[PDB]
Amino acid sequence: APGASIFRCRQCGQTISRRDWLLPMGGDHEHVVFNPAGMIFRVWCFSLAQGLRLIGAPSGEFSWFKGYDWTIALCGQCGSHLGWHYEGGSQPQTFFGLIKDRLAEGPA
Ligand SMILES: O=C1CC[C@H](N2C(=O)c3ccccc3C2=O)C(=O)N1
Ligand SMILES: [Zn+2]
Repeated sequence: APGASIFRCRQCGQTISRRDWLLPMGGDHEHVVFNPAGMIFRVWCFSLAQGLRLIGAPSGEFSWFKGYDWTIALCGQCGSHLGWHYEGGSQPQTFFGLIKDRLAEGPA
């Protein structure tokens, strides 16, 4: 009965990811970043996620992760901005960067 195994959308409960899918990009699954508007995000990298809607076409503008282009990732149920999908890079080609405090962790 593990209580710390799946991540859901904090706003609505949509299933998003799993602790097992955390990905240590450059040696750490956690990355702290800012956007051009100065908003700070504590980003958890995941190899895999579900339940999202990836919006529009990829962009390399202001990418936090060298060699990757991003798309906004919304909660596919409620529209909450949960993070970004990264693509176009190498080892891995793709991953998800999700905002830790916009997820809730709990049992499967
Ligand atoms: O890797 C990324 C993901 C997108 C992120 N980003 C934002 O969070 C944002 C908000 C408003 C205008 C432009 C941006 C932007 O590039 C950013 O700064 N880097
Ligand atoms: Zn949601």
